[PDB]
Amino acid sequence: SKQELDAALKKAKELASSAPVVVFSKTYCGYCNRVKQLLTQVGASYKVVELDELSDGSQLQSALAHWTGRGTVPNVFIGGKQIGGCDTVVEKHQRNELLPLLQDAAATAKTSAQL
Amino acid sequence: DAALKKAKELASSAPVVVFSKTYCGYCNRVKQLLTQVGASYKVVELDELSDGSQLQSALAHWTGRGTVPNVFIGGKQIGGCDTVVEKHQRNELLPLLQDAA
Amino acid sequence: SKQELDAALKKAKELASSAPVVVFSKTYCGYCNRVKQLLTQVGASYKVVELDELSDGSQLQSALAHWTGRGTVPNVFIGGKQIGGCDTVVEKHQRNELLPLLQDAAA
Amino acid sequence: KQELDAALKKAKELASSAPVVVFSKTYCGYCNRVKQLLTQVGASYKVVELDELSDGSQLQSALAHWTGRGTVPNVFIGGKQIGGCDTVVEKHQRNELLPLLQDAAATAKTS
Ligand SMILES: N[C@@H](CCC(=O)N[C@@H](CS)C(=O)NCC(=O)O)C(=O)O
Ligand SMILES: N[C@@H](CCC(=O)N[C@@H](CS)C(=O)NCC(=O)O)C(=O)O
Ligand SMILES: N[C@@H](CCC(=O)N[C@@H](CS)C(=O)NCC(=O)O)C(=O)O
Ligand SMILES: N[C@@H](CCC(=O)N[C@@H](CS)C(=O)NCC(=O)O)C(=O)O
Ligand code: FES
Repeated sequence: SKQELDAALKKAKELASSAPVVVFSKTYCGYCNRVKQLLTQVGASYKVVELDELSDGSQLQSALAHWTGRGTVPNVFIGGKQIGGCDTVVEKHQRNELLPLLQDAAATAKTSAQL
Repeated sequence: DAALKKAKELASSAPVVVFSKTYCGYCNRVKQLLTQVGASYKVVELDELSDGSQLQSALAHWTGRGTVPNVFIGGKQIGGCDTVVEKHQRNELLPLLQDAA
Repeated sequence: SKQELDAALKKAKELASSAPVVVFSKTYCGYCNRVKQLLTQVGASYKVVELDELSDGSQLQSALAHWTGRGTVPNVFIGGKQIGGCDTVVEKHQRNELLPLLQDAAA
Repeated sequence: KQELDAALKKAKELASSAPVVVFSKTYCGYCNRVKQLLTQVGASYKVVELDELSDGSQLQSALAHWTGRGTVPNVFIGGKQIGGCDTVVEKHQRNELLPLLQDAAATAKTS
């Protein structure tokens, strides 16, 4: 469990930074679909990690719980930074804060320093 | 951190501690099971607390479980509804409870 | 097996009218919980049917889809009349239309 | 009662308006998956994005009354009901999908 708890945490962290936007999700969840709706509405591209379609989904989820303090889906990352869940994303949209998050993350990622 | 301290204190404040939400069917199931078998337990309903989401987040950080119920016996992490139900079917729950009492 | 579907429709109709407020639900669903929480906070009493806990749950949902136009959960009935899902109840309540319905399923 | 009868009629018309019709929502992962699969196997398909239509909700509700399916995608081949993303994917795994598409391709319009 030890070298394998480190493994799952390692894998979750990689996934979380693996795309400009990353949504940890379950295929059956409407809260997850609402986040997807809000991202699509703002014209963002994003990666979805459906945890229930992964054999290590369970372990990835508890790694996310330990790391982020959010053990529920959706668990949203923008530019590798923890955003929050569905309530969070709805709030960012409602206050017009979702677009700047996306654009600021993209600006940071564009043509980064080699050193 | 404040929430992490409160959560740990809470989890140890009785022989059995169930972190819960009033609307949760899985919490109801554990609660029903625990009282069937005659156990006394403390319940902390997170949805009735101002700091409830911080407390839940502390529990995720500490236990790796981000959902309710989150069940403790003798200050030790047991798990959720499924964990408790399935232990009890395979006779592992009454020992633990008796030991903690 | 249109008769597993007639049986499910029958069982569904009986369920829906078995209490003044009925919530077809799944135990794990946050949208279902949002409705349960709201009904409790307004002081209503409800019965819940957790479809994920029944062996004929999927058949009841098709029945509900065929019958009501809604195959998703939550599916909320007041006084035996289909009201809608989480969004509907929350919007109705925000327009003070939820309370009158709840009162009549008592009065 | 007049409104319910019309939306059912429109649903049924759209369902048969192309050799393959996918009732969809733009953000839905199952819809994305079903569209990628149909593309993969060379299907000619028309997508109806319910969230892009003001009567999307009534259309979805018509689809549920009629098909008993309350979710997107809702897929039709040759005017006939197939089901959702899981159903189409299972057809494909059974190699039943290409033959259904070839059947529907016998004539340009659905008979
Ligand atoms: N407040 C959270 C609620 C998220 C939530 O309740 N997620 C549920 C599903 S609807 C969940 O993850 N349950 C455990 C699981 O499905 O793994 C948010 O806004 O994202
Ligand atoms: N498999 C879990 C299911 C628990 C679960 O899904 N709980 C829901 C409440 S119904 C939850 O905590 N959802 C996220 C939330 O309410 O914050 C267990 O056996 O305990
Ligand atoms: N707009 C609906 C959302 C309902 C929804 O998306 N429900 C999901 C679960 S969180 C569902 O029933 N999915 C299909 C299924 O479980 O069979 C509402 O407001 O109630
Ligand atoms: N098992 C179904 C699942 C489809 C599904 O869950 N769709 C979600 C959208 S991603 C849905 O329709 N939710 C209710 C709604 O959008 O009204 C299939 O394979 O097609
Ligand atoms: S499941 Fe229904 S909301 Fe997550």
